[PDB]
Amino acid sequence: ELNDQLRVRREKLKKIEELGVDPFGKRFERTHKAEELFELYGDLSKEELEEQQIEVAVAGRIMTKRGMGKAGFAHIQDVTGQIQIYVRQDDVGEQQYELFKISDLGDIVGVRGTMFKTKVGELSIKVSSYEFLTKALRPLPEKDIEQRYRQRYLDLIMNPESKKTFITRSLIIQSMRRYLDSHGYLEVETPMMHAVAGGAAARPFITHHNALDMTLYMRIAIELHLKRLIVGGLEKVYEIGRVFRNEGISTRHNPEFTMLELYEAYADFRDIMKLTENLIAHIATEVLGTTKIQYGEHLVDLTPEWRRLHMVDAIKEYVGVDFWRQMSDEEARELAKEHGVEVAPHMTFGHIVNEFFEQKVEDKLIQPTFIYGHPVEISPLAKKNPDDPRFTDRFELFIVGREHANAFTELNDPIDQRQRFEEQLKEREQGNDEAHEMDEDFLEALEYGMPPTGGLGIGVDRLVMLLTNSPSIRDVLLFPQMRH
Amino acid sequence: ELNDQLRVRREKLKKIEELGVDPFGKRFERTHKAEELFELYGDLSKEELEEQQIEVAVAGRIMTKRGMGKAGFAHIQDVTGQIQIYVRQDDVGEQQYELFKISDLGDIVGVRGTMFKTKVGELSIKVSSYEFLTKALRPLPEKDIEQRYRQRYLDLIMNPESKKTFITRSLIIQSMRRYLDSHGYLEVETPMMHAVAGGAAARPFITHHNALDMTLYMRIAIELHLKRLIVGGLEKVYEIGRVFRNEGISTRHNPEFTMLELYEAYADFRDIMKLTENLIAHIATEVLGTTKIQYGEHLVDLTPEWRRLHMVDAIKEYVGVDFWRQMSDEEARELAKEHGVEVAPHMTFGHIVNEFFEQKVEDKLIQPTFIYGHPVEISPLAKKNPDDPRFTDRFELFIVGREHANAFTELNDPIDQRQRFEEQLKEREQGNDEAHEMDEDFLEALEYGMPPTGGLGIGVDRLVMLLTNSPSIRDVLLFPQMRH
Ligand SMILES: NCCCC[C@H](N)C(=O)NOP(=O)(O)OC[C@H]1O[C@@H](n2cnc3c(N)ncnc32)[C@H](O)[C@@H]1O
Ligand SMILES: NCCCC[C@H](N)C(=O)NOP(=O)(O)OC[C@H]1O[C@@H](n2cnc3c(N)ncnc32)[C@H](O)[C@@H]1O
Ligand SMILES: [Mg+2]
Ligand SMILES: [Mg+2]
Repeated sequence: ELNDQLRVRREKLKKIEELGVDPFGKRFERTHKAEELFELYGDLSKEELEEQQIEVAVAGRIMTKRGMGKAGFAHIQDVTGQIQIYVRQDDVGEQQYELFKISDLGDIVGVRGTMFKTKVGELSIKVSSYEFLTKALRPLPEKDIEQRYRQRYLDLIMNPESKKTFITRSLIIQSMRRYLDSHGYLEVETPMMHAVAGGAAARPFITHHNALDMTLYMRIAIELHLKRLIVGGLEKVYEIGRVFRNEGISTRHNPEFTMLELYEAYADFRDIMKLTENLIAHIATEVLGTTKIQYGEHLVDLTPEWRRLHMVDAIKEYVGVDFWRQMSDEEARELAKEHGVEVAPHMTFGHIVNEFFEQKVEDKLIQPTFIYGHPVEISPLAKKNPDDPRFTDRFELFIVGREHANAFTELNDPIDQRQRFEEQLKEREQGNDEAHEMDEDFLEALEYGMPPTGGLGIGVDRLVMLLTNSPSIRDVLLFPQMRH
Repeated sequence: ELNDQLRVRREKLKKIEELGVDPFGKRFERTHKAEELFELYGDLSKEELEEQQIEVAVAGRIMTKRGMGKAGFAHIQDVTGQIQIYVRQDDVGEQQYELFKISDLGDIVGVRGTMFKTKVGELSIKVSSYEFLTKALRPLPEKDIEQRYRQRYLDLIMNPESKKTFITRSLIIQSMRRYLDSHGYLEVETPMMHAVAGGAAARPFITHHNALDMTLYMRIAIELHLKRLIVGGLEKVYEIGRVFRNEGISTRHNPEFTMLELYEAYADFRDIMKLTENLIAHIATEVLGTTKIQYGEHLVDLTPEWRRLHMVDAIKEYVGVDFWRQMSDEEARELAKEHGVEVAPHMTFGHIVNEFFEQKVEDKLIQPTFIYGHPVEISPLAKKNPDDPRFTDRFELFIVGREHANAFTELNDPIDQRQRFEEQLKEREQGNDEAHEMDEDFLEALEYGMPPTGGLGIGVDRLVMLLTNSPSIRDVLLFPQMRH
C-alpha cells in the first residue's frame, strides 16, 4: 500500500543531493529551544516583534507542514516542544524555498529568522535562512501499547508525555545522589560479574570468560561486595547500578533493573526506615514539588513519618490469623490449607508466615508502610531480633500494594552467617532452587570483622513508576526487555 | 601462621557473651570523625581541654593497644583516621574494663568520653563509656598486589593512599555528571543485555534468558541504543555505565569497565573535541585544583586547547611513511613489511594505516592529543570526510601513550550505514572476529531520520588512573577481575 511511499522519499533524497546540499546535514548552531521562545516572546505584540527583529536559530523535526505556492508554514519540534516557522520564497530565495518545498514530515531542518506573530496571534519564526539537516527515508506514523516499547524512538517523537516521564526519571536519580552524597554516602562501583551470585534469592544469568576460562554470574544483588567495603572501614557507601535476574517479565519486573544499595556502619534497621522515608520524601519534594502524589486511583501521601507495622500484626489485622503464639510447622500448614495460602514442600513456620503476608496482605498496603519482622528463614543475610529470634530486624517498604525497598540490621556474626548458608543449601536439596549459595570468600570477609551495619535496597524503577504514576515498569524503562 | 591465634580469638568471642555482651554490637551514635577532632581541638592545650570538658562519641577499629594494668591506651581508626583512647578501670568500671582488656587488635569498638591531652601531648579521649561493637575472628594483615586486589577490604584499612584514590574516583565521576547536567546533557539508562552485540568491535559475553529462552549478549558498547534516543529527539543524552568485553586483562583493561557515552545532535567531531577537553579540564580543575598533573615520570599538561593531529600526519611525523598518497593495498602491505608493522589477512589500506599508528606511534603521544581521520575501514559508525573518503571525521584522545576517548561525527545516512555493516560482515568472513555485527533495528531507526550528531566515548577508569597517578587500572577498581 505504501511501498513506493518510501520510494517517493528515496527520490527526494537524490533531488536534494544533486541540488548541492548534504541530505544528512552538517553542524547547526542554535540560540534557543521552542519553549524558551514562548516564555521570552509569547506576550509581545505582533507589531513590536516586527519592529524588534529578534533573531533566533532553532532546529527540529517537521511534524506538520501546510500551504502551497510561494509561502508555507510548518511546525518544527525539538526536545522542548513545537514552534511554527514561516518560509517565504521572497525571503529565503529559490534554492532554499525549493529545499522547504521538498521537505517531508519527519525530515529534520534548521532555521535562522526573527520572531513574529501571525494575524491569528501564533508566535512563530519568520525564516530568513532554511537549512536542510536530515532526510527521513521512512514516514512518521500518524496523530500501540506494545509497539511503543518496540520502537521507543517513535514513541518519544509522537507522545510528549513519555518524554516528560524519562526526564522526570533523570531528575529522580539525580536528586537521589545529591541527597546521599550530601549526607556523606560514598558512591562506589562494585563488580557486576561474580564468581558466585550472592546477596539475594534469585536465578542468575550465566556467562563465560574465554581468556580466563572462568564461569561468571551477572550479579543478582549488590550486597556482598558493598559489605566487603563496610568491613573495609568505608562506613557509608551506596551504589545505583543494574542488577540481573533470570526471571520472566512482569508489570513490575524486568530482567535487568536498577537498584540502589547502601550500607551504613553503626546503624540498625530503624535508622534505615528514617533514612528511607526522608530520602523518598526529599526526592518527591525536589522533583515534583510535593509529597502527595497520584497513582492509579490512589492519592499517596509520602510525608514522614510512615506507618510501621509488624508482618505478624499485619496478618492478624487483615487475615485474622495469629502467628505470635508458639506454633508447630504442622499447625502452620493447617492454617495455610484453611485460608487458601499456597506453600512449598520446603516451607516451615517462617516461610508460611511470609506466604500469608504476600498472598493475603501486601496488595492492600496502599500508603507507604514499613513492614517489619520478616521471619529468619527467609532472611539469611539479616540479624535475628533479640527478644524473639523467630523473626529478624528486617523491613520491606510497601506502597500501592507492592515492595519498593528491602532492608535490615545486617548479620555481621560470621558463624551465624555460615549457618544461614548451610540451611539455604538444605532448602535447595528440598526444592527451593532460589536458595542462597555458600560464598566462602564473602564469609572470609566477615571473619575480619564487619561492624554492626544497616543496609538498604531500593527498586529505583519502581520508585520512578510511583512518582510518574506509571502503571507498568516498561513505561519507565527506555528499552524494556521484549519477548521478541 | 595463626593456627591457635584463631582458636584464641574464636574462644575470646565466647567470653564476651559471658560478660553479657552482644559480640557483634548494636547501633552506635557518634558525634565526630577522628580527623574533625584534630581539626577542632588539636590546638587546645592540656588544661584548656580540661576546662572546656568536651564530650564526644567515636567508633573505630583497634589498630594498636597498650595495657598498663588497670588503665591502657588504644588507637582506633575510623574512615578519616586514627584517634587514641585512654581507658582506665577507675572511670569505665570493672565490667567495661574487662571488655577493653579482652579486646583484640582488629576488633571494632565505640566510645564516649571527653577530649584531652596526655603528658606527652597527643590529643586523646578519656573514655567514660567503652562499647564493644564487633569481634574480628582473624587478625589484620601482618605486612603483593594479591591480597590488595583479592582482599581489598584489608587494603582500604591498611593503606590510606589507596583509600584516597577511591575517594578521588567518586569525586571525578560526581564532577563529570555535574558538568554534563549543568550543560544540558540528560543522564539516561539503556539496556546492558542486547539481542545483538553492536556499537563496537569486540568479543562479548554471551548469556541466556530462561523464561524467554533467548540468547542475550552483554553490551560491548552503549552507542546503538543512545543513537536511537537521538532519533527520539532527546538531542543531548549521556550514560556513564558498565560495558563488558570478553577480552583478557592487563594494566589497561578489565572485562567489565565504566564508559561514558554521550551524544549531541547538531554538533560534529570538532564540537566534541572542545567538549572533551573542557569536560576533562573541568574535572581535573575541580578535583585536583589544576590541569597541570604528574603521571609517572611525565609532567602532563591537561590545559586546553589540546593538540590536533591527523592520524596520517602522525604516522608521517613519527615513522616517516606518508599515507596521504593514493596507493594499492599491496603497496601498503609492502610498507608494512619494511617497517615491521604486523597486519592481518582481512586488512587493506585503511586497516594497515591504523596498525602503523597503534604499533609505531601510539606510545609516543604523552601530552593530550586528538588523533583524527581514522580510515573508513575501521570506522563503520563514523561519517566519511568530504574531502578524502578514505578517512572519517573521527578522533581518539591519547594521553600518556594510551587511548582515553573515541569519538566522531555520527554516520546518520542509513544507506551508507547499511553498506558499512555489509563490509564488516565481509571482514568477519575473512577472519576479523571483531567486526561489527548487523542490527536491522538500528538501521530501521536511522531510516526514520537521525539529525547530524556528535558522539563521544570516554574510558572513565582510564581517566581516573590518569588523575590519581595510578599505574594500573587494578588500582582504581575496588575489585578487579582476578585470574583463576
Ligand atoms: N541488605 C539489605 C537488602 C538490600 C537488597 C538485597 N541485596 C536484594 O537483593 N534485594 O532484592 P529485592 O528485595 O527482591 O529487591 C529490592 C527491590 O528491587 C525492586 N526489584 C526487585 N526485583 C526486581 C526486578 N526483577 N525488576 C524490577 N524491580 C525489581 C523492588 O522494588 C524490590 O523491592
Ligand atoms: N560514537 C562515538 C564512539 C563512542 C564509543 C564507541 N561506541 C566504543 O565502543 N568505543 O570503544 P573504545 O574506543 O575501544 O573504548 C572507549 C574507551 O573505553 C576505555 N576502555 C576500552 N576498553 C576498556 C577495557 N577493557 N578496560 C578499561 N577501559 C577500557 C578506553 O579509555 C577507551 O578509549
Ligand atoms: Mg523487596
Ligand atoms: Mg579508544
